[PDB]
Amino acid sequence: MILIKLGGSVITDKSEYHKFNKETVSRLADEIRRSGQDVMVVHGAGSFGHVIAKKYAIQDGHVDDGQIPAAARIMCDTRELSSMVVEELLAQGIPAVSVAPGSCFVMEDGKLIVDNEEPIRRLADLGIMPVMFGDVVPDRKKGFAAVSGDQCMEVLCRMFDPEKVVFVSDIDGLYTADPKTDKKARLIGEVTREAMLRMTDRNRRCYLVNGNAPNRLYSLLKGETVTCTVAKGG
Amino acid sequence: PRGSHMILIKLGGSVITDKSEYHKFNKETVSRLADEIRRSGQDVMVVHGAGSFGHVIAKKYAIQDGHVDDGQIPAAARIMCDTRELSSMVVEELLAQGIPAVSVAPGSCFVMEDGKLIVDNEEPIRRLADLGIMPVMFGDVVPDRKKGFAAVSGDQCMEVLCRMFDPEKVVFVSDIDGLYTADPKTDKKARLIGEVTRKGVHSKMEAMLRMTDRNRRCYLVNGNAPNRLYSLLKGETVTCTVAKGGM
Ligand SMILES: Nc1ncnc2c1ncn2[C@@H]1O[C@H](COP(=O)(O)OP(=O)(O)O)[C@@H](O)[C@H]1O
Ligand SMILES: Nc1ncnc2c1ncn2[C@@H]1O[C@H](COP(=O)(O)OP(=O)(O)O)[C@@H](O)[C@H]1O
Ligand SMILES: CCCC/C(C)=C/COP(=O)(O)OP(=O)(O)O
Ligand SMILES: CCCC/C(C)=C/COP(=O)(O)O
Repeated sequence: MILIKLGGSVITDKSEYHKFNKETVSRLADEIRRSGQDVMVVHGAGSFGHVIAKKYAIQDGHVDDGQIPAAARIMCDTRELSSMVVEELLAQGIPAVSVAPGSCFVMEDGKLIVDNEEPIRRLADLGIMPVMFGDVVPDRKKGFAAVSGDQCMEVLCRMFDPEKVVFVSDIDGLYTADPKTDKKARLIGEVTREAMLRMTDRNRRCYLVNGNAPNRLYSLLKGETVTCTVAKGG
Repeated sequence: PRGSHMILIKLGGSVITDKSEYHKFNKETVSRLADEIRRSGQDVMVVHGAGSFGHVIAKKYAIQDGHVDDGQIPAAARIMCDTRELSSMVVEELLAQGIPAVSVAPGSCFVMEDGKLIVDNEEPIRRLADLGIMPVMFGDVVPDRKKGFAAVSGDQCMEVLCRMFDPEKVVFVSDIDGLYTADPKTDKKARLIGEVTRKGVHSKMEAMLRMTDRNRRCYLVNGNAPNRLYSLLKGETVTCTVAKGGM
């Protein structure tokens, strides 16, 4: 099994609120289907969550009552975005269903707690891929807290033990600095010296590939070599 | 428990969707129903059905029969996507009326067993309601502990939330003035049952009293009639079917 995260940087326009990149997700879902590999797809929120959370300081928790309608607005936006991603997967013959973390799990000390793993495992047993995503989750100490797609990878990595982990973003890989502001940073090949090291072991290798490059995710899922950042270690 | 003055409402699929055409959302009804809910000012928790967003495909692929062949797996995932997309449109109407709510799909967090919806983890639903974000459940394809997948109903989703929060009132919004002795669209001779107390109209009368006691009552009001849902929530008496007494 290969755990993939369709990051918000490719599936959405992180600078334009509520903007869905339909042609990108449609191509990425087609590349996943053409690879023929058993996968579990996660995706981020992008502008379907980050734009409103920053305006209302959702990352700070339940500060005042003015954040309650904004938190529900983000929750509705993330669930709406997941429907569009699932629609692209269903059109490519990939049964999947949206699993909102804010509707089934809780958060505490910055971690997503999965007290009941049965329905998620039963969904994967039916061939209907459970699709978690970045969302606002009820917090046990801060009222509510935001979970990212990265932690959803960490939770699903320890639960299903995938053979490979893939992070899909709008960058060819990890650089020494921001490649959009610093145009001198080099592409870092290996990683042994982010959180890609917490989901790798003896054989599991984490990858960071550019979803904006066509057929790059397809070749990476097929075992061929592509431009990316590979992580290894314990 | 906590919701001492809560009113439990079902926006049935016959009034929020057009069950004659697949994947059709009644925009003006849900917008009017949500506005009627807001104008009442009562603390409420909304559940809705699937209607044409689930019944059309479930009948064609026999989802009620369970996982018999692999051909129903893409059909089940399509129903789950349709019910989630419909729940977004309902929540989108509640957010416009100033009522913070979030979709809580049962098929993505719960399991079923021989027709019974199992809710082992009550923390997320209880935490959302306490925060002010109304958890919204609905009919959906739910993984079954024996039959692969099963179909949960909006009526069944209310039975879980009624025993979870112990609400003060229960309202069932449908496309009918109330419970009749027969089908009102077929039997032009059937009469309306005003009060349901002591005795498939037998199973329908028995289902309403299961969510009633000495104080809490169950109502079956018409959602296609404007201002009818708003009048009941404030305490006015309208054309409906009330269940009182409990069991
Ligand atoms: N050292 C770095 N290497 C690569 N990208 C970086 C680096 N530092 C900052 N970035 C920025 O982070 C962005 C990718 O992260 P992000 O878009 O948040 O991931 P996600 O796909 O989860 O949205 C890139 O657009 C890039 O501009
Ligand atoms: N005894 C009865 N009394 C009232 N309506 C009935 C009866 N038997 C069948 N019906 C039919 O059931 C329909 C509503 O049921 P349904 O749409 O399943 O409820 P909901 O959509 O709220 O789940 C009505 O259109 C009505 O014609
Ligand atoms: C305080 C954040 C609130 C917004 C939110 C739910 C974000 C999801 O996290 P995430 O998956 O990393 O988004 P993205 O990096 O893929 O765009
Ligand atoms: C899961 C299969 C689809 C049928 C369904 C959702 C029935 C329950 O909806 P409803 O009767 O409107 O409450």
